[PDB]
Amino acid sequence: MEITNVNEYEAIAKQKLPKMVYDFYASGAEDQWTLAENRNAFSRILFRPRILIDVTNIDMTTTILGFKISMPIMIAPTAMQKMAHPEGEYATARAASAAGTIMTLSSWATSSVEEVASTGPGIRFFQLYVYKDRNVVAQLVRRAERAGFKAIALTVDTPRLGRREADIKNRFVLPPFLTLKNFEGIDLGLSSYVAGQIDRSLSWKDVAWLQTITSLPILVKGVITAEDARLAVQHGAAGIIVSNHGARQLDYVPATIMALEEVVKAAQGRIPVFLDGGVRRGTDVFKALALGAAGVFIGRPVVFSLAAEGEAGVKKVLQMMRDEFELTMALSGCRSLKEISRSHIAADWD
Amino acid sequence: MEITNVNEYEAIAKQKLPKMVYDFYASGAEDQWTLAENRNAFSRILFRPRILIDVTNIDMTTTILGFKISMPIMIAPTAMQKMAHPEGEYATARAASAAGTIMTLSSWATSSVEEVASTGPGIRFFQLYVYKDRNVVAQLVRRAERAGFKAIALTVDTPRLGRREADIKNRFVLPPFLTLKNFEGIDLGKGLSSYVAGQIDRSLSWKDVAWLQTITSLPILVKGVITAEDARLAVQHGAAGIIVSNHGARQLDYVPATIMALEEVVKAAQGRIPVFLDGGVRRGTDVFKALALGAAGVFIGRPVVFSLAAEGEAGVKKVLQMMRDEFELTMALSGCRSLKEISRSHIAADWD
Ligand SMILES: Cc1cc2nc3c(=O)[nH]c(=O)nc-3n(C[C@H](O)[C@H](O)[C@H](O)COP(=O)(O)O)c2cc1C
Repeated sequence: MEITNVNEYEAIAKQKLPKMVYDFYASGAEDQWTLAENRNAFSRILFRPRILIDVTNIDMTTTILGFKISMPIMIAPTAMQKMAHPEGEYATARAASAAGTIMTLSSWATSSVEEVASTGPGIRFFQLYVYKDRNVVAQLVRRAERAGFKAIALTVDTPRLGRREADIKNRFVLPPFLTLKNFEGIDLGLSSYVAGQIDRSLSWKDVAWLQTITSLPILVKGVITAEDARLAVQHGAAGIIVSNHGARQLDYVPATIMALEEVVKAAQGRIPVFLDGGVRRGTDVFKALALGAAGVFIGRPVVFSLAAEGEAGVKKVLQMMRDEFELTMALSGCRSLKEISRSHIAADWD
Repeated sequence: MEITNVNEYEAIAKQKLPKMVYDFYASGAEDQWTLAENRNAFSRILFRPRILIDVTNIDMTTTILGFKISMPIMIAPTAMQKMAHPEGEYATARAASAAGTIMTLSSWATSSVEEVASTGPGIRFFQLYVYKDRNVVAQLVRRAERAGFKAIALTVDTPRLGRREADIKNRFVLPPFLTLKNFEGIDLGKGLSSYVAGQIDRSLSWKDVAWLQTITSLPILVKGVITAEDARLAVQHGAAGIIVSNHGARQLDYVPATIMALEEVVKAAQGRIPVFLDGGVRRGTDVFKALALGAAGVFIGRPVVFSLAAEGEAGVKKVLQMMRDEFELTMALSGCRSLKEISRSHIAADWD
């Protein structure tokens, strides 16, 4: 018994919630292509432990944009799960302290910006989108603040949505007793309005154009090819993370991996590098974490455990990686990310 | 050698600011009749001491909306006060914070809600300013999220805004460099200074008042009342706290003085919710009165700006200790040990 295997939640799930509905969380838009390698490329790349490492003091817990987090296994902009909950989403809140790190969510993530965090003194990372005008966007500046909802990040990839006809192929709408609780009281109603943001304003013309607008940081997400990404660096925001909707948006997109050093090279340091690929067993997250990482990005993973174990639920998960990967860390020795290296990780591709 | 008069400032900080600045802060609607009827108004309420009592200790200490604002005087949301010392809004939050009260800022702010809050730990409110299309509002309202602006001073008296002469002769040049970083620049999607002078909804109603509620909690106040027809109306429509006002006598003139118009506004909504009048108030002598009429706590405007503009974070920091250190004479000499023992039982007022 007990919770050991990460995808132990995967069976249970089948018989824990509605399909139509869950079809919003984990679901790969397009050809099931990118969710495969996402659980298979680091499952591909190996590591050869460094030998006889004396240990006393270890850095699992680390200084990032200030703070020394135990496990920076930060999330990623989430979405639509109140029909996957009783007492709330202050779970992933009370978690970013228990299983402390970067809490990141979305506006579809139907929680009240102030309410979820009703458990603690930490910072926060908002889900953006270049919403179909600026009465829709721009105003994100007007929310996710320093002394509050800390850092920003403009989604430099999406201006339409990945069509995975799971829920799409049936009768879905949404829980009556809900809306997009974040966007709610708007220039609405809160039925269709919010979707009408889909427009291809794919330019930096409205990116650095915004830095003179916000005082808040901007980990502009979605940067899977330094080949316009050098430009996502030549022009841009901050901590620029490669991200393919979490193994989708266009299932056939390569896993967020390959762009790892291909962008950490066409950007390096500067305004940071990251990757959004699925990393369930507390090793997988480690892989990319060496070859091109700073925190430990997620979102939906906690979505089984966000869906079936409450506040705690998600907390343990990050531990499923903080315990897990620290095992790794101290196992093959290394006690900080600087001593962490490439030729120790037995990567197939170099 | 040190000089004390809580407005001896007005005139010094008058010579410190460019015409436009002083007049932007020192105006009133057209004839400005109610400007002096904002001060010579409290003079029509005669005191009424009680004597031979224990005054070793007193008590300014409050709790407005479940908030102990250190002392009963608060700050009212003045527009760009960064023009009047490039810091303003920013150093007012820190000033009040050290002063333990509220630092209330408007949407017409120089420093944004992102920007000011870096000042750190302390109680503060933010004035809502509903606009034509409510997508930008909706997001501003939820900006002061679990950052903490506690309430929202929704300003019900500013659809078409008051005709303060001055401005439109010495045509108010919104200082090229300097910006209203609270929106700073929005647009739908196809500007600053006149974006803000490019947005608002002249049809704000108790139906919009409805909507605002499903987009938040943050105790929605009623800013801009001087009658009891919109007072009982104010409890009729779910809320707490009122911000009875004239708008620094900036929206409409010849409309009663906050103090004078007060009795009917408090007396109307009884025990439902507490009222706070932000206007006229420049001494604890006269501050006392408001609290006597039934307005549990009061905000402050102009007096707070002719201080930053005058002398930095020390400016307002006397505007508050001079103010606070003036309610400990008033409460003392009238026989009171704290707010509990005040009330208009304890006085006399001209009209009556
Ligand atoms: C420069 C200036 C701009 C103002 N703009 C606003 C505003 O944006 N909205 C609002 O409700 N109050 C505004 N106020 C008025 C106050 O919030 C407050 O009612 C007033 O200044 C208190 O009057 P007193 O100055 O005699 O204390 C303005 C006042 C001044 C001095």
